Amino acid sequence: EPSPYVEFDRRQWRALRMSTPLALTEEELVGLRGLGEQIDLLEVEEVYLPLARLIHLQVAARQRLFAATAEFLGEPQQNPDRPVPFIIGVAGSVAVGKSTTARVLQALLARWDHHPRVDLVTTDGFLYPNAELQRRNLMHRKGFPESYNRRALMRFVTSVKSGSDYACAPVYSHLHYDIIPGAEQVVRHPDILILEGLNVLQTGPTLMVSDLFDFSLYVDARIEDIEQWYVSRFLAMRTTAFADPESHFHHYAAFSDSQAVVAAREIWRTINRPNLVENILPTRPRATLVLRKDADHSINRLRLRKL
Amino acid sequence: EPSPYVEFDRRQWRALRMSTPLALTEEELVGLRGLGEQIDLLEVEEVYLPLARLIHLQVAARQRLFAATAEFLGEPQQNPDRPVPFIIGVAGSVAVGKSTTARVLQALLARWDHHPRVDLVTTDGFLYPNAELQRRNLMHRKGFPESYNRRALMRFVTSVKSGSDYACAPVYSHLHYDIIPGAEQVVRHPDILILEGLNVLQTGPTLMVSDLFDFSLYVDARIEDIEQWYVSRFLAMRTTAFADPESHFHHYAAFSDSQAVVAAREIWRTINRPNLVENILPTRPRATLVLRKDADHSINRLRLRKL
Ligand SMILES: Nc1nc2c(ncn2[C@@H]2O[C@H](COP(=O)(O)OP(=O)(O)O)[C@@H](O)[C@H]2O)c(=O)[nH]1
Ligand SMILES: Nc1nc2c(ncn2[C@@H]2O[C@H](COP(=O)(O)OP(=O)(O)O)[C@@H](O)[C@H]2O)c(=O)[nH]1
Ligand SMILES: [Cl-]
Ligand SMILES: [Cl-]
Ligand SMILES: [Cl-]
Ligand SMILES: [Cl-]
Ligand SMILES: [Cl-]
Ligand SMILES: [Cl-]
Repeated sequence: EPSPYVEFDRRQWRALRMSTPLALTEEELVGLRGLGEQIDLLEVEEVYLPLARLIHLQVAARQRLFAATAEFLGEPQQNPDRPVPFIIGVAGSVAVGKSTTARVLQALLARWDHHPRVDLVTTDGFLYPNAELQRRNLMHRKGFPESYNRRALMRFVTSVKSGSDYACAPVYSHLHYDIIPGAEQVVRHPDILILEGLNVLQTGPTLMVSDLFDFSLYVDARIEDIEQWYVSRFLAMRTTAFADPESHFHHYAAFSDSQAVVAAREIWRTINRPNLVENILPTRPRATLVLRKDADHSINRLRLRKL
Repeated sequence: EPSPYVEFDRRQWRALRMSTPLALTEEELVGLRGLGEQIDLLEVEEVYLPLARLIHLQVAARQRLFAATAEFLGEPQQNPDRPVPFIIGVAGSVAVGKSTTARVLQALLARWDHHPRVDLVTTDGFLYPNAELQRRNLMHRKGFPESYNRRALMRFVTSVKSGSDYACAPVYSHLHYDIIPGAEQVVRHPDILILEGLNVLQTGPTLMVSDLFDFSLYVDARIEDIEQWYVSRFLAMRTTAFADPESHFHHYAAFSDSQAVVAAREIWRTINRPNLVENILPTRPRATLVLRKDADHSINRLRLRKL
């Protein structure tokens, strides 16, 4: 009974680092870490660095493939100041640390030998604005597939991978809880685009951004642990984000420990968890690499797709 | 507004033949042609031969990619008497000629310079037997996704692509209208496996054979034309297949032209068409190459995925 997958533990996996340089200081690592995330240089060393190696092995390999098609079409051939952008998806639950995995990966990859333009975009920017969600009645399904402008998102990534000189994404503000009027993120023919979001690995009756990925990561953990991380970060944000008077959730700053646990649980129960079960987890099987975290946020197992 | 696709017409496309040899005689082409199919050597020349070229460009390119991963894993490295099998999917409606496109392609590819072992398997063999369909109440959804043992099918293709020495598929008989007791098709580490079926490009909450494809074809035509081909082949089979007294549909041999048109229409309406609309067509957007046929079965346009 064979498998498209091979499973590792951290021991097996860290061996695959080989010679790979560590280009990141502890101060630099700190600026990439999100609230509640526990990544240290050791984890960067034994987990992210084999990963960065595998990826770099594959950027080269994946180029041969667009070369083959261009050759077939009798095409000019790729000027090497402009190869076909490598697209990396990063998926998983709210509160699972996608954010941190993606910023760390971006950092590691920009410190490779040409200094590649490595852009990072979250699908937050492609949420429908609140007014448009209100109209669709989805103000309580923010993060579900249908709360996104998937067409706009597909246009964006398609534009980039097809060699456009610039592409624009809108920009979301967690604080204001909405898309920002007039804000844009401009991506300019990067060598590597990392696209980070809940649902980026979804599939469906139309071509989607998952179909454009040259590599993808799914950041995994036990559902009970992720709820714990989510509730616990909710309590912590009473004195970071919710403390701001502009915070859309400023009213939560005052809640007691237990009032807050109640609130955070009800949101996990009504939104983030059903989304995780119904939409996100069903995409796990396609990910090139699943990074399984233990209750302490520590990546301890990995599942690679060999097929 | 760019696109993952590039569209051709037969003119544009036939130019991409370059030097490619034509290794097939008219007698040989005839034995690959299914009832009602109109393929001539010219179509093989201007349509199939560019296709065989593109594919062969990609077998090489796609090998670099499993090489990259094996290198990463610090693995032995592929002995060249046993590379990673290239998997080709062929999809589309009943009565659209998948059968013929796949047998022709198989033939063209086995006549390449090493003489590659090129196996061809239809998903017919992975239909649940009639007794098991009866029990599920699906005797009138033969061909719908749920009428297949998808697990068994995924095991089969996974086994092959992962380098197994042999793999077994069950075998379906159109005449007897069922899986054949005790029959097996044995596939032995081919260089190229072509997997042909209605739903082979489906996607879903688990890894599927579409996820293993290194290249895929969707054979397309206008829905009205495909119904015409289906009805018309139904009338023709009164004197070929239905004429056999063992034919499961022997009772149809007697029908008048118009009785037969009525019957064939009711089956198209109740089974094959809703399956085409609800399941098959929604997979078109993922195909590497769509081959669009005109009312005369002639492939006149093509849509390639460049991304
Ligand atoms: N201001 C604010 N920031 C939040 C809130 N929730 C999440 N964030 C920020 O959004 C980033 C993304 O978090 P999340 O959506 O859970 O994705 P994750 O990276 O997998 O944890 C996190 O680093 C948080 O800093 C919120 O309620 N208010
Ligand atoms: N004996 C028999 N053969 C059939 C029947 N329908 C289709 N076939 C055979 O099955 C092969 C597959 O046809 P179909 O399932 O429509 O796939 P296609 O290759 O895309 O036309 C065809 O070449 C026919 O020869 C049938 O009703 N009875
Ligand atoms: Cl989505
Ligand atoms: Cl998403
Ligand atoms: Cl809890
Ligand atoms: Cl299927
Ligand atoms: Cl199928
Ligand atoms: Cl008709």
